[PDB]
Amino acid sequence: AQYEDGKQYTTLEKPVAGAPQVLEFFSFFCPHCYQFEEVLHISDNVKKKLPEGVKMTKYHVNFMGGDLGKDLTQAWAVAMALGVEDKVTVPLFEGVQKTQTIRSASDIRDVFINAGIKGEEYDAAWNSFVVKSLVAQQEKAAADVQLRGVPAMFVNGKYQLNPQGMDTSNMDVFVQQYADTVKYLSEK
Repeated sequence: AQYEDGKQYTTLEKPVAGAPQVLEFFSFFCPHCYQFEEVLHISDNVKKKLPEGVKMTKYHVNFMGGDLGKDLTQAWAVAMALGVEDKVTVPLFEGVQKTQTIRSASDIRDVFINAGIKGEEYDAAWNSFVVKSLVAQQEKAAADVQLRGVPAMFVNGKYQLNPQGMDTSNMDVFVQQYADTVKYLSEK
């Protein structure tokens, strides 16, 4: 066929019931994730081609960057609870990977403050049980597909994107191929 198991995607041996439609995993320590966000705008180009009535979910993972990696998973829960994902994503990536000015939870917090989230609102969120279970959701979703690598995208808890098998001579062509693949899997 034109789309084949094991080529633009792989199938989960052990499917995950009730999973979000389009589920994406990343880490602010993950270099391809930086590319995916900053250079390729993957999430965004996927959305533009997805049917709608379709929700997109994006979660942070713990297995990179040790103690800071976890701080970052909790910060992303904060960002989700407050709905400020689109104001912190870029400065978090660049603070971890470009400028290397993020070294502690306090530095993560500074990014939110500079993006205009209020100190008190951030600290309340950070410490809230609504952020605790949000952290729990992220870990559970990662657990459910036994995740050892990012970036990763899963469709309907059944199919996992396989970017290794898409041409990378042209970045635009890669993105379209990637997004079209998600759409195809979405309709499967």
